[PDB]
Amino acid sequence: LVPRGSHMLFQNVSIAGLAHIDAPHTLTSKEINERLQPTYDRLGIKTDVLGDVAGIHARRLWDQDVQASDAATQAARKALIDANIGIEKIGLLINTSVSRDYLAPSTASIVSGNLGVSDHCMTFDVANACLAFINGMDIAARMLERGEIDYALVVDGETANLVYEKTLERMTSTEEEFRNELAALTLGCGAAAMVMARSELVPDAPRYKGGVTRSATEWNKLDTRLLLIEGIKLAQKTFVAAKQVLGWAVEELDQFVIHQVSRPHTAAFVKSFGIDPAKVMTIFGEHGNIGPASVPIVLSKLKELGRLKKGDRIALLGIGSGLNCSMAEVVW
Amino acid sequence: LVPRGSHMLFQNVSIAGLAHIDAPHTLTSKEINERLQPTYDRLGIKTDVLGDVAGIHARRLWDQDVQASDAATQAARKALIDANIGIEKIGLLINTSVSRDYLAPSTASIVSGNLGVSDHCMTFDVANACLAFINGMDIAARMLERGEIDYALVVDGETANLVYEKTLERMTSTEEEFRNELAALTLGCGAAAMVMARSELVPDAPRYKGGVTRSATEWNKLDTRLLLIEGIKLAQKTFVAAKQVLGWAVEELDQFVIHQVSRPHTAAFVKSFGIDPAKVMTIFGEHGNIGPASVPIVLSKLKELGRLKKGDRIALLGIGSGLNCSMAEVVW
Ligand SMILES: C/C=C/C/C=C/CCC(=O)[C@@H](O)CC(N)=O
Ligand SMILES: C/C=C/C/C=C/CCC(=O)[C@@H](O)CC(N)=O
Ligand SMILES: [Mn+2]
Ligand SMILES: [Mn+2]
Repeated sequence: LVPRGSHMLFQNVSIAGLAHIDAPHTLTSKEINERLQPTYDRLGIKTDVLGDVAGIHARRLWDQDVQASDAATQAARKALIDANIGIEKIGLLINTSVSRDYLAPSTASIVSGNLGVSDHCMTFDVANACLAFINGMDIAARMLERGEIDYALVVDGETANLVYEKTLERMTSTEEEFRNELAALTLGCGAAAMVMARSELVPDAPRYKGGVTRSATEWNKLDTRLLLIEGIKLAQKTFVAAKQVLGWAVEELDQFVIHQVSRPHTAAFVKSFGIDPAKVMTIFGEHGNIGPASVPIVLSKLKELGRLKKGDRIALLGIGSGLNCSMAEVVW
Repeated sequence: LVPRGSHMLFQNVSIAGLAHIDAPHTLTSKEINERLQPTYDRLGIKTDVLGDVAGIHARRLWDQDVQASDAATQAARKALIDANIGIEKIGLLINTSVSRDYLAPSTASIVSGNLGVSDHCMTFDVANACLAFINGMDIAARMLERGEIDYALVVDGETANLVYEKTLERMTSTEEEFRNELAALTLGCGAAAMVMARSELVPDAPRYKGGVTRSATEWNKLDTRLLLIEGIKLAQKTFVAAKQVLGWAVEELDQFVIHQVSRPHTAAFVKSFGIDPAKVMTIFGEHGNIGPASVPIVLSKLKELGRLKKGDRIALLGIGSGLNCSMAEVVW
């Protein structure tokens, strides 16, 4: 009768399986810089912007012309293994990548066809910059909770190679334009997939509780000074919302799985919220920003390291273009 | 305890408001054909493929460089008026268009910012070719049903002008390639938006019951002979599913609001299912295929014509690239 925060949380939604794919090829910021040197020289800019301002030592790239759907499909096969279920069990497949094979059909229908889903399997893409994998989790969770389905896949493959190819070409003949282009050189490749399920079908798997979103769509035109200040302001509001629904206090969370934009942005965020940096696994310095796949890759890598115990409270969160901010909880 | 079809239907989800935007400019197939004549002549093809095979007399185009987000925003303003609510009430805004301003941020965040949504408003894009507006309705419905929100916007703006510009340029210097390009000349421009709400907040508005999806993702590579046969096979399965959940028999539905691909595809569909053509409003011959906006535009135009009575059972359905097929019901 009387609303309470906890009411909107999911009771019956679990994480059956989880996997990631590291893209194989290392591209160092040192090697990029040699290609950019002569235009560093010409513009008169003596600063290693990627290595010294962003904090990226390297990113991963695909070795071949991998489509988003291929990377997602690889990750999905691994996640099904992790969940020990066959594709016939999946009732929903949501693709959340920024990378996209086509305008139509959906990347999800391409991945679904690759995997061999059944005729009952609903499929579509969600796009929301860096936050879409959490949005896909929540969309799937609602359907699991209600019982419309028993198992869902949420998949995300990202490819940056053609971005890099083109960006590096376009900054080897203006400072204003050239500084805009440096930011694409912090992106990386990779994939992730998650099998979600109804909790009773999967007794004692990790629980997805759901979470909260706040937005500042007034800022949909985004600098980087401004992405940062407005982004932190938005996160603050969002943490209030998380307190009100999830009961969050920063000190009670065991791990923060955080979308990563750059070394200084992350530092600023963790400082502003008094987060312990030891609870913030980071892959940005050697993998770059994997867009919406960053959050589930980091979760999967935490899992694989044996970094988690039954009961551990894991915060999934990011700030995305929009601006949007989403915060959700997994209890391992 | 025992599942029944009706269980998954939404009980508490209504349609508060609905609007569409007709794009202003008429472009006749006669005028296109004069531009294509000399390449009709060169390839030796004497058939009016657009006028005589597709059945499109004209399509609507924008007069100016309208972005999808602008068209969606226009439609959304009209829908809020139709619902007699201000933007502050909206808790969710989903954009479903194929047309898209950017890779990031979402088109939805751009529309949200234009409208002035509150900081509590969740936003994202769903992409699923021609069926995404029904997918967006259902995603919103789940959140309305559970009470996470009270009012949602589902918006869709489409623009084909740059498609036309480029396609007409690219077929005025191979038959195989040229026939592939004729199909883009059946697309049209337009927009639609829908305000959904919790039924008690909106006593006696149209009810959204939800619906069903079946898929044939084996066919994500799609001819047109094959789009048709496999598409009808898929629709047949989907109608079985609709029977099992919604209780559908074709003769008990009052109106069929059907995504439209072409005159012969529609004819084939309606024949194959024994549908009465008088219950199938069509705008394709003068507006062309508006992609995922086609279904809500047709619904809105039915509304505006005074074509609906309290209690009327309206079938929303389409076949989309994937292949996917979705079928849902509104009770006016
Ligand atoms: C901590 C503050 C961060 C400011 C936000 C920047 C937006 C980041 C990006 O551009 C992408 O990496 C993620 C995204 N945009 O959705
Ligand atoms: C009635 C049979 C139809 C065959 C399906 C064709 C796909 C149609 C399209 O290409 C678009 O108009 C709609 C869509 N593809 O999602
Ligand atoms: Mn290599
Ligand atoms: Mn005009």
